[PDB]
Amino acid sequence: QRRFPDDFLFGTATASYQIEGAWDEDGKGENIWDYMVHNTPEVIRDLSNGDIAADSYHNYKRDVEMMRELGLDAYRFSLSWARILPTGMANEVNPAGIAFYNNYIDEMLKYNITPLITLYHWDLPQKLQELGGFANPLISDWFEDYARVVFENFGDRVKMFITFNEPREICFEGYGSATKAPILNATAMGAYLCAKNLVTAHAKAYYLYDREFRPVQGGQCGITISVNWFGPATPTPEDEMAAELRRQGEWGIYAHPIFSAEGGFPKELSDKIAEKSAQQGYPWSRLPEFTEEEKAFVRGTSDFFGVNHYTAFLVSATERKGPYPVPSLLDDVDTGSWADDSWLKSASAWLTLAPNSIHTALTHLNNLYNKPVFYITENGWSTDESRENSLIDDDRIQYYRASMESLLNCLDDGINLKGYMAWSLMDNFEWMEGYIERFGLYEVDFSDPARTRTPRKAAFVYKHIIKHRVVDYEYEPETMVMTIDEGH
Amino acid sequence: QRRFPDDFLFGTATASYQIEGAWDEDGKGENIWDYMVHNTPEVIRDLSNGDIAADSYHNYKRDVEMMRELGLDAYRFSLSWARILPTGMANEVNPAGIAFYNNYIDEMLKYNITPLITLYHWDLPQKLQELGGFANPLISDWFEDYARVVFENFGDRVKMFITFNEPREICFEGYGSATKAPILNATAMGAYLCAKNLVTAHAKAYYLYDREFRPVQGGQCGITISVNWFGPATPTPEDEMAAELRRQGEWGIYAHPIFSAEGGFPKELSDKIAEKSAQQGYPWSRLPEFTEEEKAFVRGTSDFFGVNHYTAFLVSATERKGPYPVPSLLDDVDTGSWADDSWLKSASAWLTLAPNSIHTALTHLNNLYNKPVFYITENGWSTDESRENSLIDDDRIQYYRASMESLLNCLDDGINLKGYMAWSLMDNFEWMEGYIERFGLYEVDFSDPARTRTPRKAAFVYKHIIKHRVVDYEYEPETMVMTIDEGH
Ligand SMILES: *[C@@H]1O[C@H](CO)[C@@H](O[C@@H]2O[C@H](CO)[C@@H](O)[C@H](O)[C@H]2NC(C)=O)[C@H](O)[C@H]1NC(C)=O
Ligand SMILES: *[C@@H]1O[C@H](CO)[C@@H](O[C@@H]2O[C@H](CO)[C@@H](O)[C@H](O)[C@H]2NC(C)=O)[C@H](O)[C@H]1NC(C)=O
Repeated sequence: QRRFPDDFLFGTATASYQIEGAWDEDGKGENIWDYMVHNTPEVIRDLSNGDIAADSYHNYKRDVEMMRELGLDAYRFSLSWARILPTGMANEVNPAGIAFYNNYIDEMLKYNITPLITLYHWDLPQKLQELGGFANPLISDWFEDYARVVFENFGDRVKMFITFNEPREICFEGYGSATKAPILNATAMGAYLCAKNLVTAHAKAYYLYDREFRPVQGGQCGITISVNWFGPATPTPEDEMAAELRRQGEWGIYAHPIFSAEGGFPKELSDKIAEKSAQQGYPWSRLPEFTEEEKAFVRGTSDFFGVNHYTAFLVSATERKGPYPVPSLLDDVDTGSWADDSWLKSASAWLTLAPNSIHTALTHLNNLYNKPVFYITENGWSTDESRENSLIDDDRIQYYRASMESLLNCLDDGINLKGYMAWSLMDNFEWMEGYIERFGLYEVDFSDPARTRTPRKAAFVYKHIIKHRVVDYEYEPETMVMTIDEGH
Repeated sequence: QRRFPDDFLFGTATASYQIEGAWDEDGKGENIWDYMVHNTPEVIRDLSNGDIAADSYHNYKRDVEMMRELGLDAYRFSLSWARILPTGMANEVNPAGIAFYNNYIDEMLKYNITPLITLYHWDLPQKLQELGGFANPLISDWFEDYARVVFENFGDRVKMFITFNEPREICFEGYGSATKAPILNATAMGAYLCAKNLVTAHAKAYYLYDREFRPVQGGQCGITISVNWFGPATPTPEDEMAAELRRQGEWGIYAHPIFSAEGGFPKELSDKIAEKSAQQGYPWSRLPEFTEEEKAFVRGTSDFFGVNHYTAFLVSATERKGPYPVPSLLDDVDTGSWADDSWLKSASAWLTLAPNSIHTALTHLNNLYNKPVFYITENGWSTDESRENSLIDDDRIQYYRASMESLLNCLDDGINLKGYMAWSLMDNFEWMEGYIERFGLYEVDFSDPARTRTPRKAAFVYKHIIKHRVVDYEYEPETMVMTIDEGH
């Protein structure tokens, strides 16, 4: 039997806007999601919002009770910048926001669950957005100041910080298009400008931690990037090339500056954007090139490579290029992309069960970026909220076991992989998709004001994998009621 | 009797959004006023907008005919950034946009009227505002690119450029509160952030002009700043000190970096902000102090001091302090201000006929900033739309004649004043006041599709002053019909 080492960290992950609720309580400022869903509710598919969500603001002791039921080693959550600094700036630190996170953290440590904190998981204060947000290079400073408040208030107890979660979803989807707040839809340059400012913010936050808190606190600071596998649709030179560009456009622009030896943006995509910008009449490249000291400043600034990974894609230089805006990043990249029709489908169009996809992605990164320290910070499966017998999720179980096998392949290739976090502990507000797509190991009842969390079959399977450290394909729980085991 | 020398440039001024109309014609992009008024029309007192305005886009030939009738030496108008560059960036230069400004200009020159062009008079493309506008340091570079296009296209014929009209109205009113688009109301630091970015954009446009255009074109590049006189309410050290600080807050903040010997922001106001910011718990000052390199970059970057001046105010250290937001610019300044109640009142609350105010403001500047070249780029009087017999404007006559006397006092004092531009050639969209407050020498019928222009009595008085170069207090126009005197 292949076995997970005892020290391998199993957890789950959530994000503040998706679970907390209490959106205008105890002095919390308005964020870009609050702003969007209140002004244009129609952008959410089921017309719902995160005003209450899973109400973790009030129900955090139950959340920890659920982590214990699972036997988790660690839990990854995010901090709401506007709950902590309602104006966005560090002149006003909200003590109710700080008390809550201290309460949640302290509850975790009481039962020996390791906290992993993400500083930014998509909920910028609306007041900062008014000033340009991630399009404004001053975001580096605002973020540095926020990171100080976070490290000094929580760093005594929390030893693993993530600056940003999924830059692509921040930059491309939020600034370069209309699929995430703040739906700026600045297709020509938004994504690239955001990219540059975000990785510079990261770097500043990193040097702060390294300079002013690491010596006393002894933790680590990193970043998480979404790295799905993108491979060539046909084993052809032109599709090998298309896939390479697609990777650079999907995650290379964010990872390269931080994790490459030389720094800056990926070279191939950079030349193609430059060519495109000139043909289009811009007196410079829509992709701002790094100066040599900017490259130096940003590279080397991560203690680990956090990887959010779900799936795989086939990429074609010619086929099935859905009409993209011009100019735009996906037009710059110039490729079509899709799932193999045989791969198991979830309730989310982009999400399929691609066999061994974690191992494929990490092997590529491990060779490309000089064998860094890896954590899988998100991986999971969506099911439709309308499903009959929604607590019985054999498809989710299938997906988790396949991810586990792929994690075990990574370990027997000597990839320095230290942990896995399932997305998500419980159902939550799934951005533009609202409550239609459910990722929880625990189901939440969003009609019920107590927001009762009930374990799905897969919660028991994950519990079983964590405890036994192997995947037993014959395991099915006899009872669907959770207990906490001894020592947890 | 005193006399204006023959070389004195008499003209009038207008701004693009206030007169042009054609707000979405011929590829023109959305600007911040289009956006504000179409999304929240109620912010305009009379529920008006500039969709059509005086329709100068179509009526420009009649506009020039009106300059001829007045016998103007010169005409100051603004260029619409979004009409020229619909996306805000220099990739697409809108040909119908350029053609319109080339037609307007070539018509002025055909009848020997000198064009003075303002690059920015408050109509930022909405696409650039989405990225933060003047809150975003990258505005410097966007503006420089826009300026290149302006100097390239029009500098062969236009030898006088003004970068920005009235930085206070842009920054304080627009970003620091809710009285101008884009009504961001970022009271704590919006004004100060904008201030820094605007004087930096100015300086870049200036060095661009100086290096790449001036040697061939032989023109000048300047800025216009609103400098109303602010004097002490009582002859007291406390009210002297209050008046100085108020001057620094209203205009010094914008003028000092560009026009003083040392550069940077004014010292007294800066220490005051740093003190307030410290006791408000900010980790730095809300006024970003210039580095030594920044101070040298921005200082010395104007060929003349364009002055918008209308009136004067009395200032107290203790009395009549309106309710100011905390933090804010007026709260940092911490003064009360009001017009002397004995002065003649116009249809605008802020605007009174303060006797000899031009001379008082300019004398102060002349001594403060070492004898620069001055133009009065705006000066004028407001009357109510509803006024009975709106073509008879003896109060306007009084204002203008007092202004002429004040200019002659300046010339007699040896102040290097080169010209005067009356606001405005015609009635136009008066921002938040719509068409309620009328400033025109010519009245416009805004319910008429042809937007007929008809001269007020004041048009005949101004025409007389330009012809004979003296103020005749006994002169009263014979006719209400206007003609072009030969030689014009
Ligand atoms: C976001 O911006 C894009 C690009 O400006 C818009 O997409 C286009 O709009 C027209 C009209 O709908 C389409 O026919 C074109 O295919 C697109 N234009 C270009 C230049 O590629 C899109 O509509 C905007 N989205 C939202 C939600 O406002
Ligand atoms: C712009 O911001 C100002 C300053 O915050 C707002 O003025 C006040 O509004 C709040 C309401 O929460 C009051 O409690 C304060 O007392 C007000 N300040 C003053 C000086 O009276 C104002 O509401 C905002 N303007 C908008 C949104 O148009």
